[PDB]
Amino acid sequence: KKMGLLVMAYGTPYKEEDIERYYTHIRRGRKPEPEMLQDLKDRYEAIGGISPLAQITEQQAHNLEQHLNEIQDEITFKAYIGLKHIEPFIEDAVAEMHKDGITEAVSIVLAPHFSTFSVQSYNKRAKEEAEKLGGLTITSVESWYDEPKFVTYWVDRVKETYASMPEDERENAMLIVSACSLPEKIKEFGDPYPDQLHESAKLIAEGAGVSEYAVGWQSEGNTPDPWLGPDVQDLTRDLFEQKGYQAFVYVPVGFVADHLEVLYDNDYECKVVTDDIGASYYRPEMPNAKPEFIDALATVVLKKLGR
Ligand SMILES: Cc1c2[nH]c(c1CCC(=O)O)/C=c1\[nH]/c(c(C)c1CCC(=O)O)=C\c1[nH]c(c(S(=O)(=O)O)c1C)/C=c1\[nH]/c(c(S(=O)(=O)O)c1C)=C\2
Ligand SMILES: [Mg+2]
Repeated sequence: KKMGLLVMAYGTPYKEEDIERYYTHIRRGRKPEPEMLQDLKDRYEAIGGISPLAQITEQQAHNLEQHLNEIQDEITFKAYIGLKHIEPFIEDAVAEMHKDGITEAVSIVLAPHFSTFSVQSYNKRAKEEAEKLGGLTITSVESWYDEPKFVTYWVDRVKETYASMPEDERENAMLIVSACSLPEKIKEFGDPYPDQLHESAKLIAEGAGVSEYAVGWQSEGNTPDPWLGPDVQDLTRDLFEQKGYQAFVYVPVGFVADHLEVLYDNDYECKVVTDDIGASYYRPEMPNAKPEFIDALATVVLKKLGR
């Protein structure tokens, strides 16, 4: 049995040549002004370049198809990447599947929390393009933050981080678990996105044994509408002022890979804030394409299919 494996993600530019069109796409067609563009470029430079980041999704999708075809023998999976904000787009991935003769696919988004703006939008764009082309069906994973193998990944890293600490810090530490902020209007549709982030943080804090943790949001866009808050920078400060913590540990659980939203908005922006206040900054390794994470994903996909 052959099945397409449609792996979807937000996307990151493969080359600097694409930073401009990437950002224009995110800004819903509004082209960056030259100084904004330069600012962006400088950020990617500071984190060591854009090229490494794109490759991680490629390796994630490839490892997942491989481990999927390794662990069972009734389905042969073939992976297709479809990205929201850069080529190959979701629609081009479905088009390729159809060309290769695929009639049934399973899709998964590389974002463990369901939202209307992210997961649902991707799943719908995929299904609508399958329907336009005819004779291809897609069953879509909606959320997987609660998969135990995925909780275990983050719990072990948090445990290792607290274990590595000075004794002084362990007893005066704060866990901040976060994901990408979205327009506050999502709550008009009862979007469970904020609740699922709360549940993630609890699952991970409790598995790690952590009584003190908070949920924050990051990497918000600039629009006239309110976005989900508090932002991690304001939360880190409010927390250092209701209780004066000495170490802050950041688990960007909404992100699966090293990209700008982590390497910059956490390791720079939040680290600017901890350094200032002389609390310590910790941020454990992102899952990227480590075996333990890909196994969790394979399990999510098989569970979805009824195995
Ligand atoms: C400048 C701009 C941005 N975003 C928009 C504008 C122009 C509209 C206006 O402000 O009047 C527009 C939208 N972004 C949206 C939505 C639903 C709109 C309205 C579209 C319309 O005009 O109908 C959603 C949205 N946006 C972003 C995401 S997320 O990454 O998935 O979280 C999502 C779901 C991301 C961003 N949007 C941004 C920026 S940035 O300030 O960094 O340049 C970012 C990082 C900026
Ligand atoms: Mg920002």
